[PDB]
Amino acid sequence: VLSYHDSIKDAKKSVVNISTSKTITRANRPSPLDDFFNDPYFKQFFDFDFPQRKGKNDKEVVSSLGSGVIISKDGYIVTNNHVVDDADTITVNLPGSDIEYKAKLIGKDPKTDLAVIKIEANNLSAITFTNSDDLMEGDVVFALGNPFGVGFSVTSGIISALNKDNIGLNQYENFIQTDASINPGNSGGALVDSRGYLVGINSAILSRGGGNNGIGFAIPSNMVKDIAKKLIEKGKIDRGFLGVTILALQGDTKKAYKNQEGALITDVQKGSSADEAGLKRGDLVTKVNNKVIKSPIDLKNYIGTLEIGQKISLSYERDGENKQASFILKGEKENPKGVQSDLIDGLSLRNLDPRLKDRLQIPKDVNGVLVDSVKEKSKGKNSGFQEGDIIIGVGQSEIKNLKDLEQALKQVNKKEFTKVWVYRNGFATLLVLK
Amino acid sequence: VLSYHDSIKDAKKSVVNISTSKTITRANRPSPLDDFFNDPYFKQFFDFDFPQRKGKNDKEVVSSLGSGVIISKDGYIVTNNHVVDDADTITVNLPGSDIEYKAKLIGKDPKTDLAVIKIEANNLSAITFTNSDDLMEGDVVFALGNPFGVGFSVTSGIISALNKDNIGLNQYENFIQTDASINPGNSGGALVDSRGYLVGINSAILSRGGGNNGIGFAIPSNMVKDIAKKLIEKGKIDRGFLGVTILALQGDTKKAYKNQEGALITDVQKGSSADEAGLKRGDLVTKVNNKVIKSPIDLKNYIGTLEIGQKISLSYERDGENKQASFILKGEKENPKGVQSDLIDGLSLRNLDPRLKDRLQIPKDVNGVLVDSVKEKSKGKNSGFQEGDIIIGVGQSEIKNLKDLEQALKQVNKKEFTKVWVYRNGFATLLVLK
Amino acid sequence: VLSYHDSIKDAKKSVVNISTSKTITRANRPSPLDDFFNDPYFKQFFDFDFPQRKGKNDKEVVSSLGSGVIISKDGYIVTNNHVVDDADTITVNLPGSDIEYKAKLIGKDPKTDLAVIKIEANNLSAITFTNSDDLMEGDVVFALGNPFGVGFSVTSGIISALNKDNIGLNQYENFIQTDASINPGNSGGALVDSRGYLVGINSAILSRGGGNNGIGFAIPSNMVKDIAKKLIEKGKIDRGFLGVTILALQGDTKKAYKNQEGALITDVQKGSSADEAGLKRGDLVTKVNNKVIKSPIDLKNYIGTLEIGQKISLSYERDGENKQASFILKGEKENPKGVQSDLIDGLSLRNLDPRLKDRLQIPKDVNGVLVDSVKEKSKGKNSGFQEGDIIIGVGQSEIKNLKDLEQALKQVNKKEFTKVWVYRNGFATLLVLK
Repeated sequence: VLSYHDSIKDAKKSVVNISTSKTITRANRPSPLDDFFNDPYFKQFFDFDFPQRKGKNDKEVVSSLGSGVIISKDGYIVTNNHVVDDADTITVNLPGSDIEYKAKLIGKDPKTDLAVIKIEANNLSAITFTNSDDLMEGDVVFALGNPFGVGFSVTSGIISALNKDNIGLNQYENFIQTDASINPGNSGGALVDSRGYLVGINSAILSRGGGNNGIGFAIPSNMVKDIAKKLIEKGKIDRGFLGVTILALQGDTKKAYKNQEGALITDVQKGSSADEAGLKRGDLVTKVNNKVIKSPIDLKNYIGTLEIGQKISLSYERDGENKQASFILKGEKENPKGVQSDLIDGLSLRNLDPRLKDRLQIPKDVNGVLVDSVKEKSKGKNSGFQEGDIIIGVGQSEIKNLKDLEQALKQVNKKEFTKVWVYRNGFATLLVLK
Repeated sequence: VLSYHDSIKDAKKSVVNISTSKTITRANRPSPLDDFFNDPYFKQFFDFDFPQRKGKNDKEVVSSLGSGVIISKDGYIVTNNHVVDDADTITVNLPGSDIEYKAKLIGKDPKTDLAVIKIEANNLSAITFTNSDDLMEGDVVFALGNPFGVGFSVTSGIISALNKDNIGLNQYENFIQTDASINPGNSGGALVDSRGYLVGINSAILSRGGGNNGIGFAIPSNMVKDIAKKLIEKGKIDRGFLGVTILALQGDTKKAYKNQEGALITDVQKGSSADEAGLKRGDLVTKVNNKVIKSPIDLKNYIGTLEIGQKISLSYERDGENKQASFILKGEKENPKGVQSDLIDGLSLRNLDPRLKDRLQIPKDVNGVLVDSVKEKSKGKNSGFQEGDIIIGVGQSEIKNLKDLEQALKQVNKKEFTKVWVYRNGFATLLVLK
Repeated sequence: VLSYHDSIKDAKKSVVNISTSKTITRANRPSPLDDFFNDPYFKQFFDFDFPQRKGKNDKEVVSSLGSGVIISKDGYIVTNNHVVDDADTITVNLPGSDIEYKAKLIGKDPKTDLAVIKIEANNLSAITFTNSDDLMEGDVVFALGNPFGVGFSVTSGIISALNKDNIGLNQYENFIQTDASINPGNSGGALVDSRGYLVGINSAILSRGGGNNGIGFAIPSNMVKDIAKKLIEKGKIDRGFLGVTILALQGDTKKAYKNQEGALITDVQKGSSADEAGLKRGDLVTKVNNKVIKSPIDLKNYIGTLEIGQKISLSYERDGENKQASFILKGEKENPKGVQSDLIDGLSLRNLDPRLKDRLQIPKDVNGVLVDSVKEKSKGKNSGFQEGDIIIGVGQSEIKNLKDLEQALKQVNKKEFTKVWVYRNGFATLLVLK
């Protein structure tokens, strides 16, 4: 007979079930979903009244169930922090040895949502940690933990997606997808490859009944490697940022922003390291000295893997022109004021109640800002806006003064183009600014 | 590592994702269901507030999200018709080249629910369009497209049921069925064999919330291959009929109707191409010039795949002889009228309120139709019916006259046997009319 | 092509579909859930309005729908009891033969919820009954029958859990699990190995949507093998017991109760075949002559595969010493009463309201039981309990007299340690009795 138990024999020696007595399970508390209340038996079941009364799965209310992986022979375990929030007596149960000591939280971060914990025994297994990004889609894998109280279990699968954020279960995310039947209680148990080496970790699943419908998510194993090291070596993680807001370059933005390529600065968050290194609006982020940028979630989760105060000679372009300049890693809590202008670009413009005829007898249609002149480079002249125009609406939405221009012009480096409405000598026309 | 990415590889460049901008998304409007309503975040998620705001999945109410297949190098895409119903500005994402043109809707048919659509670029992919019906159950397949908007993501699995109607997603059906995980947004997307060739087109799934639960359905490629052609040729498909209600031959119906075999005409829609070809009731449809019949979904779907005014020399049998005249392909809209028979054949029956003693003083029990003669070949004569009985009942249901008699004696060829109740020279028997 | 249709050929030849017609479907009536209602179509769909009307799958209100297996060439089929509860006119549709007879129920046992039924024809197949316990996690299998009324469909998978109770669908349980997708109506249908031999029988599935979401459940084929012989033999099965209460030995029980290894008797159910074989409380059950015990679910389900009145020369131990004596298979309804001592072991206690100064005026903290002596072996003197104490409560719970004392000192053999509350000359201590 062919079986792939052969992974399953050793994989349990690393992948723990977790017993988790906590006086406060208030982070891993269910939200007001209309679930199997009114006849709640053993947790995460569905069946009717059956003879085995309470005791088997109950403690999840003033304790928690979960899974973890012992990363090193030092007996340091990893699991998801929602599983280990309020870490009093985080008892474990290792399938393949049945041992039941308290574990000692060494350190956590709720942003990456991850923890490292010393279990107090010796001759504890490590895990062959390998790289989550040698993967292709279609690669075979085994995903592991204790699903919904059955005991320790493993489901055979393939990858069906790579390196996915837009998920934000907490704050920093790069998930990889398998089709494998996995549940909560596999919360912190592993995803290994077909050779039984560590490639990601389970936490959560897109599905309708909490148990799998095709769409299991693992964290990267490379992510947890450096995350665990930072949670060991100071007992937490400490990020800054480049003090920024960011998007990806979109296809129509690209030609409109003169066919440079990288992540779109939306707004540089003033006087942070971005600004001081001379990054601006209409610029694009291209590369960290270790890591390549195209998207907003690239810088976010790369900085979810960098620490305080080190300088970074980051590469960036504007228009057609690259610089590499020197930026301190400066967070949201780290920013001291700065400049940007790129559809207010030599716009000499000012407030009105103008001194000419004739339109009508209401300020509604004539407060805004009047154009003194328009720089040749400004996307306005690309697009047919001229000196002696009057701006009344900016992205269809209307304005009364310079403040409410400069507020909508601070949202333009978030628009491929702008639907301005510009009154002239007599009529208001519609333009398409890029 | 063994990975069947190799299919995945070229199937993205044929199996499209759809930026289906249309202003009336109201033919695929969500049914009034208790889903994740009042607080739905991104469409087709389950989740509580995560850091990423709106801007990734929301457009599906003034657009749609889907998948399709470029069949020939013309760039003739096919997808579901319901994805493109009201087809205004249907623009594309071709996974792996990102080409955001609109496509011309060349034509759509809402009975099969499929449409042919020219994408206005070049070097656009064929697909290797093999037979769905050379498939057996257990054969290995991949399942393709974009599930719930996660982007282009594939699965692989096996066939667990074949060549099926009784699903009624539209008006013409013959789906084949896999375990592999597929959701909404794979709507119109491919099912390819282990070798990478098109054996079917995914349109729906038997699940409990739209994430796959082992039961996904793809239209056979061989039906889409003649659908797409009739829609390339004139922008629509025109289907006929034989003018004939139809069923499968049930098991006692074989032995009652003397051991013929074929699809059971339940009642002829009168004087049609069936009737003028000799097809009556008590008759069984066996074969179209090209296609073999035992059930009514055979004749239905074979007519689905044929167009008007041609003469089909179809074969049928009655009692114990098989005949071969010729039928026009004549619609429900097309049918002159007709002759019927069965359990009234050469019977002589007329109305009553009788002139003999005795019974009772209420008409409920004695109105009906009386029996002058019963033909010897007739089913009544198989089954305990006599001359000088009075029919009161025609299958546990009662009659006041010839009309409600001859109406149930139209429904007797929807029966294996009939429970007539028949008042005799003094008492009401009950009988078994094979 | 590689496909495992090879087993799917001869499996259908024994794995029946059933059209279980009876007037009383009132055991397999739906329970009040928010499953689909007010809008039903065909049973176990989810789908909106389809052009295939009532007639396909209504009947399971006034019939059952299920699966089974023809065991032997004698025509003897095996299925759930709940499928044939009130076996009126149990009609069959064996796939690939269609022989629409009634079957004759030979016998049933609701306890295992298993049947044996004769189908009344000739040349009927068998099934290759192999061992369910030469088995392992991860071996390849197939799961079979009628998944929601479709015909004969088969899925394929790997074993994900072994020999289990705590599922409780009836009264006796030793199920095995695989991921492979099975629905009610596979009720009574099979699980066969990768060579086509019978290893398991699916009854139900711990799903979220009633169709399989990952967690099917097969009673072992070596359990239904002898069950079937006891059902052929006489139409029913006869279960005794050994007239007892049992649990598995907990780890700190192990160490307190002197490091013996078996199933923990919790309370001997008094003058059974246990007590009159010398078996006591705090004695561990090690081996039945044919079946080795470590848990209660052992002895339960071994009784679940054993008949009346035979004498069973069973192994038990006390503290460090093994005995083997003989035990009749005596029911819950078969036991003359009784011998009982454990943390009352030499405890010479009596009722009080006691004649010394001073404490308080309310009886609430001084009614209880006074301790005249404590024998040296008592887990009391292992743990701090002395003579002249006063027991006021036994594991937090307060006692008023000898009767309430002894109710709780009967349940201590359901504990590893007890937190007795014992008043002394002036104060009350809490203790930890092992």
